[PDB]
Amino acid sequence: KAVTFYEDINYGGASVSLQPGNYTLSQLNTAKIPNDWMTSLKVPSGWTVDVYENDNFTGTKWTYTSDTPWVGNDANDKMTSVKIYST
Ligand SMILES: [Ca+2]
Ligand SMILES: [Ca+2]
Repeated sequence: KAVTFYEDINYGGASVSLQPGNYTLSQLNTAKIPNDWMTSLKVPSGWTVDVYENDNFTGTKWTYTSDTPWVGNDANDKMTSVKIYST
């Protein structure tokens, strides 16, 4: 299992899956995830996803613990860095 980030609302468009870890903007890009692009994501039960508005896990932080068809108006297309936990 893994966290899957999607380009469009309700899990539409391009997608990219990631294992637990702390990913910076550069690392997201390498994994084929553009900046200000994430709109929805699926999260395994028991996992936690901290999406940060700025690089290096700073700026506003939005947390998700279950499938999310829409991250929210403020959080939409703002993920620049992200921490993923299997806890
Ligand atoms: Ca988008
Ligand atoms: Ca941003």
